[PDB]
Amino acid sequence: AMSLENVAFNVVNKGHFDGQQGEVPVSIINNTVYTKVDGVDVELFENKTTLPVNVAFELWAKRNIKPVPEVKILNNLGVDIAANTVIWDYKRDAPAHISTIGVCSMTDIAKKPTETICAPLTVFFDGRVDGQVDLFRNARNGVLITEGSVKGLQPSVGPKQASLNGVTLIGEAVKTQFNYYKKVDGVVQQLPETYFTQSRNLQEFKPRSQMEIDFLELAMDEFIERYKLEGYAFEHIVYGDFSHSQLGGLHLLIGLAKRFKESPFELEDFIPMDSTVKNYFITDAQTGSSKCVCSVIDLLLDDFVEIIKSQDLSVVSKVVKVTIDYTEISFMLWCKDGHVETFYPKLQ
Amino acid sequence: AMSLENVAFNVVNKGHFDGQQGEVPVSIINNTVYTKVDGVDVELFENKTTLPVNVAFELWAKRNIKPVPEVKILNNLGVDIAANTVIWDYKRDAPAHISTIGVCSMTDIAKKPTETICAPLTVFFDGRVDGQVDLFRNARNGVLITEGSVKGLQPSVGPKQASLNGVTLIGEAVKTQFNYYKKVDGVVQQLPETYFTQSRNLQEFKPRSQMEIDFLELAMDEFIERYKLEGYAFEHIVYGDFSHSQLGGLHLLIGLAKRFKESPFELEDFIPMDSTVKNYFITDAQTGSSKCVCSVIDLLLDDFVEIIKSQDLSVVSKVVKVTIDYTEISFMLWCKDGHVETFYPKLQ
Amino acid sequence: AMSLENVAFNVVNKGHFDGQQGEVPVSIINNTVYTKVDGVDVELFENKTTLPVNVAFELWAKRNIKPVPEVKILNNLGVDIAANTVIWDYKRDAPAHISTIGVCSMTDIAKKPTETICAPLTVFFDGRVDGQVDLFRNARNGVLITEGSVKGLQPSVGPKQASLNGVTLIGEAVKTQFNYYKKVDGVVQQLPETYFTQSRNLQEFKPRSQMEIDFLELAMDEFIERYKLEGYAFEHIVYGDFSHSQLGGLHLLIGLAKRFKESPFELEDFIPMDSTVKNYFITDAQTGSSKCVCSVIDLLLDDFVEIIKSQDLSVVSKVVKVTIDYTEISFMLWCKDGHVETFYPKLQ
Amino acid sequence: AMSLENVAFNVVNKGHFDGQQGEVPVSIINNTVYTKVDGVDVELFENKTTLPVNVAFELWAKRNIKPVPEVKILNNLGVDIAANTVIWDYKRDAPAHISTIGVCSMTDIAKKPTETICAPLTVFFDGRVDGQVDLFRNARNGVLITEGSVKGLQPSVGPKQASLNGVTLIGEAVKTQFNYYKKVDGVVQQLPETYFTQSRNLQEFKPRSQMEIDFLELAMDEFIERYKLEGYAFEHIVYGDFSHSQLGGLHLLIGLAKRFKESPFELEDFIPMDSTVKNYFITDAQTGSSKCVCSVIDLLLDDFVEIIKSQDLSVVSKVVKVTIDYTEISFMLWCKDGHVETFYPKLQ
Amino acid sequence: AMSLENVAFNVVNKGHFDGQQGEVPVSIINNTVYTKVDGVDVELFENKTTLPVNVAFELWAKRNIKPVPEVKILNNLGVDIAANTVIWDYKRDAPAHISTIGVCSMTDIAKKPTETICAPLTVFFDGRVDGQVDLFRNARNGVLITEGSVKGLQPSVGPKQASLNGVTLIGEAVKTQFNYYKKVDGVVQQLPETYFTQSRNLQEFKPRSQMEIDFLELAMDEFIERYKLEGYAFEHIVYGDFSHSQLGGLHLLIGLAKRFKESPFELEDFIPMDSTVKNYFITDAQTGSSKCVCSVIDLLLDDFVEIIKSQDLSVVSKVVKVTIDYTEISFMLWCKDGHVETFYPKLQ
Ligand SMILES: NC(=O)NCc1ccco1
Ligand SMILES: NC(=O)NCc1ccco1
Ligand SMILES: NC(=O)NCc1ccco1
Ligand SMILES: NC(=O)NCc1ccco1
Ligand SMILES: NC(=O)NCc1ccco1
Repeated sequence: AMSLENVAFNVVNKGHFDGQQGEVPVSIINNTVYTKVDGVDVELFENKTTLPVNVAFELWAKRNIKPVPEVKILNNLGVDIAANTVIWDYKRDAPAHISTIGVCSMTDIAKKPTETICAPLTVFFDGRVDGQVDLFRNARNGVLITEGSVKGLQPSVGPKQASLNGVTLIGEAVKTQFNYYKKVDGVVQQLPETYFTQSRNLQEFKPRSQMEIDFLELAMDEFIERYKLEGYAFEHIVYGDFSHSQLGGLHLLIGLAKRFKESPFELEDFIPMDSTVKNYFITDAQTGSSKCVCSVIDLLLDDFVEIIKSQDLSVVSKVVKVTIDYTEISFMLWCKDGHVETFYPKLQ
Repeated sequence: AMSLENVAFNVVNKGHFDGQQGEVPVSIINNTVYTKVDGVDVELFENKTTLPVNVAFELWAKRNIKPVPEVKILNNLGVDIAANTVIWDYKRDAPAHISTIGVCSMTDIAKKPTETICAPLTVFFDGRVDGQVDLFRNARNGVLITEGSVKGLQPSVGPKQASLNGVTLIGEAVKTQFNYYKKVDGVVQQLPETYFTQSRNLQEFKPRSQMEIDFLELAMDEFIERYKLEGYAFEHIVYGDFSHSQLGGLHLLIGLAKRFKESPFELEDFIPMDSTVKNYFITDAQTGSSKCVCSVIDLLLDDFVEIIKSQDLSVVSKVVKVTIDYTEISFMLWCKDGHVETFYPKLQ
Repeated sequence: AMSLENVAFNVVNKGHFDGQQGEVPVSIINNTVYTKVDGVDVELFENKTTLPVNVAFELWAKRNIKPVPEVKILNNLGVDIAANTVIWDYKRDAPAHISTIGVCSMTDIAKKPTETICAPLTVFFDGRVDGQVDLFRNARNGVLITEGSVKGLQPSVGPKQASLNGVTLIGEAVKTQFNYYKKVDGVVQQLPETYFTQSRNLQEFKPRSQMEIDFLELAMDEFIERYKLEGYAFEHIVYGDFSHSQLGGLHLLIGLAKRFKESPFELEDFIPMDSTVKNYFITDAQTGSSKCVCSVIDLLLDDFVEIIKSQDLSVVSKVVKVTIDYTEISFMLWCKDGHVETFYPKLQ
Repeated sequence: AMSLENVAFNVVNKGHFDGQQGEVPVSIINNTVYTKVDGVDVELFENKTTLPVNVAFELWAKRNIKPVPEVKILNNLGVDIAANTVIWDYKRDAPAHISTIGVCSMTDIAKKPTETICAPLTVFFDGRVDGQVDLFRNARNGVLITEGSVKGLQPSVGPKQASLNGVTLIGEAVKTQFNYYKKVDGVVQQLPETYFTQSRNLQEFKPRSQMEIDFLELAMDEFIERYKLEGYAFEHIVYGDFSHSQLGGLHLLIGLAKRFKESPFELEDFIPMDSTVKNYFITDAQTGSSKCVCSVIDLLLDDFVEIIKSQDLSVVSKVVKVTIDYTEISFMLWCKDGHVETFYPKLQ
Repeated sequence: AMSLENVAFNVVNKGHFDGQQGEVPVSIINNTVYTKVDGVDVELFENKTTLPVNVAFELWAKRNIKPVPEVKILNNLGVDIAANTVIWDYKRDAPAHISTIGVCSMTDIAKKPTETICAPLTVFFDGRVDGQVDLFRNARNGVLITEGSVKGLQPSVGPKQASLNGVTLIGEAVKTQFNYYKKVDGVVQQLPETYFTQSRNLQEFKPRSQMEIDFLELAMDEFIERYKLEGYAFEHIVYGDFSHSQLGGLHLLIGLAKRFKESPFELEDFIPMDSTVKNYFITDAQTGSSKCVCSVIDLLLDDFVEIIKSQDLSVVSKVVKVTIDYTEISFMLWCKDGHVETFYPKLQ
């Protein structure tokens, strides 16, 4: 007995949609949902989506409140739709997927993922929900996450972190590391060997290794000395060059975090969404050095160091494909006289 | 079990809210309510009110579909709120009253009119609904309509016409003439002697008397000759003078209807609402004669002749108070040498 | 003492802005202005402009309520702004000009047209307002309209019709024929010889000559016989050809009006504005003959016969420039063997 | 002479409405008020209310800029409307009350609180404004605040803090502690003996006692040791349990503030308004422990300690009613073997 | 080949408009521009302007990404429009100017600044763009900025800081100090001798002199002692008096920054725009001292000290005009017995 008033009742009483019965009076004004709390209207939801306000309200209330894969992972895996849940994209304030399966009558393409409409779409299955491993086995296309072993299915250990209600974290009270499985045209596809982005912030960047502790504490020339990084252009790539009008390098989040403690800078996120590689229009406030498209990736410094050190430095310029977050990230390697000039996530 | 989806279900299946169970999928976009009909959205309601779109949708769906008093009558009687119904104002595309009683949880001030909040307000009671005559008897303030006699209560025979779903008509299959009763502070009132406006349209004006048939068929000087209207300025007041830049007179709907058959004109209804007297910015398309505020009243021509004939034509200018539709309508009488110069609903 | 509440007071009490003092309570919701009339909101204005709702409300309330030149005439004369008035464009539900002079503080570029900002702009002056003939004499650029003679200034007799509150009419109670004067860079211009469009409607088309009476009453081959129009393609140009999938000709409003009495058709006005030549996507409902861009001009049939009769019918195709409404209208003349094939307002 | 342009003039020149004369040109676009400052529009107000944009602009400009009671206090006291002022709810970006008394013609139910419409409503009176103590004496329903003694009226000393322009503070340059008085149906009602919430923030939480200094500085088991809090479940209730998927306890703001220094967490305020007890959907970022409805109250730790220590621990579960902010806050006490299991503001 | 889809392509691929060819599918919803990134909409721009959403999107994408003069400087110089660029006002989230020159067809008054429409307007020229010095020489009105010498043109050294993408900074990798030139009616106007505001923030205020280091570190009476500021009311003017209900003085940003470290306060920026002198409704959170209009100027403390020390203290009250940011800032000097009582940017 689905209704706007019942969704609002659940938001008010349960903090989210929890299948409870009841209704609260709602008023909809423009793109905002309100509820009368003792005579005055209290805002429950502000629609930031391209969907109708009441439709987005229900989808947001029916969002998965369990730790789920980050949208970038789901996207790199080709996920089109989720099975009997809504993955909320907190970075875009919108549902990660256009349609639903057994969630909301306005966005539903099917009630069960076994319906023919779902066969050509890569449905996301959560092995933590009863019957979803079997639904994945019978689904023509899908992505499955589990907490343990699935008999006969070869696992792909995913990232340590998951998104819980918009918070990217490595779980201690909850499991955030999942086993990943994919199916393309009824066939279980072998997921590639891959690195994972660390999903850290600039404001609260914490080192996750001794090399990262040394990078943040030590001076530039003495960190490079310790880790044998001479001839690998870390001064340009990771530390960044703020001497000319165009900002040089600065493509690893760890290098932005180090700069951040000394002096502030503006990162204009002109395509605000979750992605393995992010693009920013960066303006350094101390020097005035700036760059319209500064591609930034949050790799564990040891992982980036391993990627660059295992590259041949004999060619002037080549494309270096690295599998990060299950996707092939093309990088652009530029060399001269046996030393790296620059190495950056390739702008397409 | 009130819900947006259930109201929409009733609109879709029953043409209005009919207490039926069921839900249809709704999407709200801006000020418009839509329903999915086999994949595509179909518009159900366009909010023209100052209330939230979903709230106005429910009030409109819960409108009285029986012949009810015209909003102008209810307004002249001081009606603030209706009992367990919504009087839809089709001229304003909005509810006639701000609040409701046992209709919609967002607009309800009470569920039953017997609650203390309703005592100071003039509640509208419909004797055609079971128990409303008694509720009126125990209500401090109220206006009652009945089809027949109420024991002990002296009636006021209201207008012949009522509004059925926005159509003002004199019923043949339905009763449209009601008995009116009013109570102020527990005291049953003696409703004054009143004339009634005929609520006719310009496009479909029909004469309701022999004098009105003669006015529409006969020429100006020969109608006035027949009805001894010499010296009462009907040439100015009713027929209208289109010879000067400012349109002279034309204050009776019958005179606008007669002009309408010969040549067209524009009536700009700058305050669109139901009222005993209406104001228009009239532009005559044939001559170009115009007037910013031309007050127009639809009185039965015999009634308007009785009012003008029962006046003292000896003062230059005076205010002539006439009870029309239960309200006191001030008119402005202008005379010279014992003859009327002009007589029009007072602009104030 | 300009205010939203005062403008609304004038709209409510005077039918338009009339410099009266007073205020009424206003509420603005989306693009609509409302006023409280005894507890409920009554719509006063719906903004159809690209200006802010309160700004457009004031400009509309301050519109010229006297018969004024049609927007197409003002436009063909290069009028940029009006002096101390607002010419309301009733076809676009918007002000005819972007800025004002001494009208509204939000749109005003100057209070008086004598200010330097107005010198490069063609200010519209109305000789019917005290002091505007003199203001025109001292204005560098301007267009003047008068009812009678201006000493020393040679006049151009404008069209018979003017727009009074959105109604295009030939005045009987008011003067609608003006004398036109134009000045470019201080030099009084000699306005060219021009024809005028008749500004008629399809629903209420009235013949303004004996040739037009004969065209509407007589049959095709017998009207052409009477007026010696053999070889001038009137069967195609004026009457229209509805035998093929593409509608042939039908470029003169008189021919659309004649078709209209027999069978209906849809005219999609895809660029809704006032112009000498209008373009419509016409679909004939009887035959299904249609045309995406059917240019239509309302010329007096005698004027259109004079234009076609005074052409050289010896070249296959040429551009025929005709001055209509003071503007140069290009027509496309197509001939074969000394007879007209087609003649239509040039699509460019 | 109230107007949109005059309100805007006062906002621009006086920082708020100050009864000054003058007008500034305003443009209204969507839900935003703008003023032309040297040719370009500058935003003055963004409507976050369910009221029309110009109406909310005036109410916000006419907000009380003196230290006033917090909305939660006014709400717990049953305040419906304020007398000749607007209490701005800075937490909801909206007026605390639906209607006004002698403030704005669009929201006014009366000009003076002595009018009959105000008798059934609890009007808020400010003894700091001349004549408001007397108005309270003659008001059937009301809440009064004073800075000192009112002859014959028994006072209720309120909270130390008040809201000054959105800032909750304990005044030093201004008085923030008021005397409270209430009237229900013409009878002065004895306000209850009550505790008060401390109205602190998480970001800037400061201890207001030695017990609170000890709680924030000392370790868990050594604070409990010092204050004899063994067997009272402070480890669960105040400190919080982040070991399981559902976050245990954490119902006192002081415990959230202590957690905040060590590790961050997200508090989703799904009903954003001022209330004695607040509900949050909390997600701990370090552990991933979370709770959909975590009720949180900011009591002085000594006050909470006194509340819990004065409870009988013989029953498995009972409702414990505590008067906080003049309202009866129901708590749920759970015990086992003579020790407290949990104690939390009861979810209704 | 300008288009919405091409602007969006440039925003997506180049971080801003860069003249590149290509199109990305766009959807416009309300006041927001979106792009489909793998099936879901990603927000590219939120219109905060009074211009149409697609128009403001193009202007923002076409904003000057080089260090440009701060809007307050341009405004004090009388700049109306920029030549072949858009100066984005990041404080108002809108273009600094109403119209453009060769930027966007919807806002363009001309394609080149040499067109007659531009002659009466003060066009902004950037000597760093080829041909703009010459365009300034031929422009009737204009403001020019250069990086070096212009033959024959007497320079005015401007402020050290410029705005680069919204960031006010003193350039190290880029030049931010420009030479300024002005022309009024074809005549090069001598720019006045002036002080400059330091354009600092409260959150990140850094001293730019030894006097400013001493002010922030030293106590009140010992700073005044060192700098001989006795009898100059710095205790009131710069430090601020928080003892009475109305906040005393506090008109220099350095004094707000010093207060900020000790205790927080709210600055309501009721006219949010760039100006030499800013007005705030300040509420001190510790004391509750407040002021509706507290004018604040960010002058280098040495510059303010020099301004006040060079004033005659013989008159009770006088207007002190100081040229700051090329504009005459009127200050109000109040004296008694040879000592300063108060000195503040004069409220007009
Ligand atoms: N990342 C990873 O461990 N891939 C191995 C795999 C096995 C089956 C699917 O992927
Ligand atoms: N309020 C008032 O004056 N009412 C008049 C009345 C009371 C009873 C009958 O009429
Ligand atoms: N700008 C221009 O070329 N104007 C033509 C003109 C000037 C005077 C009379 O005509
Ligand atoms: N909180 C408190 O002090 N109550 C006592 C009281 C006296 C009159 C009304 O309340
Ligand atoms: N500020 C300044 O240096 N003014 C001198 C000047 C010379 C020409 C124009 O201004």
